[PDB]
Amino acid sequence: VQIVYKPVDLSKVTSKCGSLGNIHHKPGGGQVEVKSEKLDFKDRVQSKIGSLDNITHVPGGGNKKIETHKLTF
Amino acid sequence: VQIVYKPVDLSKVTSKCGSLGNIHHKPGGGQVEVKSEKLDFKDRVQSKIGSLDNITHVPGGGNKKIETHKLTF
Amino acid sequence: VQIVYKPVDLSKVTSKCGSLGNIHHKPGGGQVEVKSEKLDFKDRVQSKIGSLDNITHVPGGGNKKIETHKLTF
Amino acid sequence: VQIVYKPVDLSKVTSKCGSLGNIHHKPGGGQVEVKSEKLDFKDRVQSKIGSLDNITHVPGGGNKKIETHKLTF
Amino acid sequence: VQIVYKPVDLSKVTSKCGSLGNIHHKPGGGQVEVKSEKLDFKDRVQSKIGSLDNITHVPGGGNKKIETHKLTF
Amino acid sequence: VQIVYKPVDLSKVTSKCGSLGNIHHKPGGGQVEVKSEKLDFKDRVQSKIGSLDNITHVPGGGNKKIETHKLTF
Amino acid sequence: VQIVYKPVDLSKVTSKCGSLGNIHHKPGGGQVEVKSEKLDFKDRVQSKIGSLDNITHVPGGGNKKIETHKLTF
Amino acid sequence: VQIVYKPVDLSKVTSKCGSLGNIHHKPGGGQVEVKSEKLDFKDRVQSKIGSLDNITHVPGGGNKKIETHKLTF
Amino acid sequence: VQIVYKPVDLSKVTSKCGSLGNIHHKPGGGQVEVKSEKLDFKDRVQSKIGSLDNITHVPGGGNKKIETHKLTF
Amino acid sequence: VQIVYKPVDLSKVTSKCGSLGNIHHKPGGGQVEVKSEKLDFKDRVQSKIGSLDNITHVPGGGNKKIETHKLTF
Repeated sequence: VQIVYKPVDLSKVTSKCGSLGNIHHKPGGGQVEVKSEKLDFKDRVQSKIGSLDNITHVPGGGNKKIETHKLTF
Repeated sequence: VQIVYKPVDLSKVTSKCGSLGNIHHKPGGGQVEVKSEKLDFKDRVQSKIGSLDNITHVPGGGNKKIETHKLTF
Repeated sequence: VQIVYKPVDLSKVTSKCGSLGNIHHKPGGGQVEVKSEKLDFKDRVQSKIGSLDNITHVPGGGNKKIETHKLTF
Repeated sequence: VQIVYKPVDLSKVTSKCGSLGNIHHKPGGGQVEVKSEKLDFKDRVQSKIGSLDNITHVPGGGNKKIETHKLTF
Repeated sequence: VQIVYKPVDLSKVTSKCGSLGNIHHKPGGGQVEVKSEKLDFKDRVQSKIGSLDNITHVPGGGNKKIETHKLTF
Repeated sequence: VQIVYKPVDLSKVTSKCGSLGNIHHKPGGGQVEVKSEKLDFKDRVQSKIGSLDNITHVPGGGNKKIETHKLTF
Repeated sequence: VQIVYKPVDLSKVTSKCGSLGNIHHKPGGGQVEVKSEKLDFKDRVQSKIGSLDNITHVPGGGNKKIETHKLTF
Repeated sequence: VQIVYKPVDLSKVTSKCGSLGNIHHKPGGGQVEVKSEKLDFKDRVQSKIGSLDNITHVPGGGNKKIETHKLTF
Repeated sequence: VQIVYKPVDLSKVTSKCGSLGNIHHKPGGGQVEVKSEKLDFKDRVQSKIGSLDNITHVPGGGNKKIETHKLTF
Repeated sequence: VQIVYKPVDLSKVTSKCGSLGNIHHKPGGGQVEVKSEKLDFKDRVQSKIGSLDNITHVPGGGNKKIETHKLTF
C-alpha cells in the first residue's frame, strides 16, 4: 500500500479598499428581560441567557481562509 | 494499492472597492421578553434565550475561502 | 488498484466596486415575546428563543469559495 | 483497476459594479408573539421560536462558488 | 505500507486599506435583567447570564488563516 | 516645431487552456550530407551549413507582443 | 523645437494553463556529415557548420513582450 | 531645443500553470562528422563547428520582457 | 539645449506554477568528429569546435527582463 | 546644455513555484574527437575545442533583470 498526499496550494484571498468611510452605530437602547427560574445545565452546554449586544466590527479587510487536511488509515 | 492525491489549487478570491461610504445603523430600540420557567439543557445543547443584538459589520472585504481535503482508507 | 486524484483549479471568484454608497438601516423597534414554560433540550439541539436581531452587513466584497474533496477506499 | 480523476477548472465567477447607491431599510416595527408551553427538543433539532429579524445585507459583490468532489471505491 | 504526506502551501491572505475613517459607536444605554433562581451547572458548561456588551473592534486588517493537518494510522 | 508623440496602448494578448495533452515527436532519424571545398564568408554573413534539428516546443501559451516606436529628424 | 516623447503602455501578455501533459521527444538518431577544405571567415561572420540538435522546450507560459523606442536628430 | 523623453510602462507579462507534467527527451544518439583543412577566422567571427546538442528546457514560466530606449544627437 | 530623459517603468514579469513534474532527459550518446589542420584565429574571434552538450535546464520560473537606455551627443 | 537623466524603475521580475519535482538527466555517454595540427590564436581570441558537457541546472527561480544606462558627449 502506497499513499501519496501532496496537494499544492498557491491561492490567495485578498482585498483592497480605498477608505472605509464614516460608520455610525447608534441604535436606541433596548430592554431585555428573562423570567426563568431553574437553569440546570450539564454535559456540553453552551448558553447565553438575557443579553444586549452592541457590536461594531469594522476590519480593514477581514478576509478568512480555512483549510483542513485529513488522512486516515 | 497505490493512491496518489495531488490536487492543485492556484485560485483566488478577491475584491476591490473604492470606498465603502457612509453607513448608518440606527434602529429604534426594541423589547425582548421571555417568560419560561424550566431550562434543563444537556448533551450538546446550543442555546440563546432572550436577546437583543445590534450588529454592524463592515469589513473592507470579507472574502472567505473554505477548503476541505479528506482521504480515508 | 491504482487511483490517481489530481484535480486542477485555477479559478477565481472576484468583484470590483466603485463605492458602496449611503446605507441606512433604521427599522422601527419591535416587540418580541415568548410565553413558553418548559424547554428541556437534549442531544444536539440548536435553539434560539425570543430574539430581536438588527444586523447591518456591508462587506466591500463578500465573495465566497467553498471547496470539498473526498477520496474513500 | 485504474482510476484517474483529473478534472480541470479554469472558471470564474465575477462581478463589477459602478456603485451600489442609496439603500434604505426602514420597516415599521412589528410584533411577534408565541404562546406555546412545552418545547422538548431532542436529537438533531434546529429551532427558531418567536423572532424579529431586521437584516440589511449589501455586499460589494457576493459571488459564490461551491465545488464538491468525491471519489469512492 | 508507505505514506507520504507533503502538502505545499504558498498562499496568502492579505488586505490593504487607505484609511479606515471615522467610526462612531454611540448606542443608547440599555437595560438587561434576569430573574432566575437556581443555576446549577456542571460538566462542561459555558454560560453567560445577564450581560450588556459594548464592543468596538476596528483592526487595521483582521485577516485570519486557520490550517489543520491530521494523519492517523 | 512641436511634435508630441504619445501613443496609448491598453491592449491584451492572452490565452487560456485546460490541457496540452500528449505530444509525441518521434521522427525517423535522417541524414544530412554536405560537400564543399571553399567557404569564403565576409562582411555580415550569417550561415548554417549541414544541420539536423529535432525541436519540440510546447509552451502553456506562447503569446507575443512586439512593438516598435521610432521618431526621427 | 519641442519634442515630448511620452508613449504610454498599460498592456498585458498573459496565459493560463491547467496542465502541460506528456511530452515525448524521441526522434531517431541521425547523421550529419560535412566536408570542406578552406574556411575563410572575416568581418562579422556568424556560422554554424555541421550540427545536430535535439531540443525540447516546454515552458509554463513562454509569453514575450518586446519593444523598441528610438528618437533621433 | 527641448526634448523631454518620458515613456511610461505599466505593462505585465505573466503566466499561471497548474502542472508541467511528464517531459521525456530521449532522442537516439547521432553522429556529427566534419572535415576541413584550414580555418582562417578574423575580425569579429563567431562560429560553431562540429557539434551535437541535446537540450531540455522546462521553465515554470519563461516569460520575457525586452526593451530598448535610445535617444541621439 | 535641455534634454530631460525620464522614462518610467512599473512593469512586471511574473509566473506561478504548481508543479514542474517529471523531466527525463535520456538521449542516446552520440559522436562528434572534427578534422582540421590549421586554425588561424585573430582579432575578436569566438569559436566552439568539436563539442557535445547535454543540458537540462528546469527553473521554477525563468523570467527575464532586459532593458537598455542610451543617450548620446 | 542641461541634460537631466533620471529614469525611474519600480519593476518586478518574480516567480512562485510549489515543487520542482523529479529531474532525471541520464544521457548516454558520447565521444568527441578533434584533430588539428596548428593553433595560431592572437588578439582577443576566445575558443573552446574538443569538449563534452553534461549540465543540469535547476534553480528555484532563475529570474533575471539586466539593464544598461549609458550617457555620452
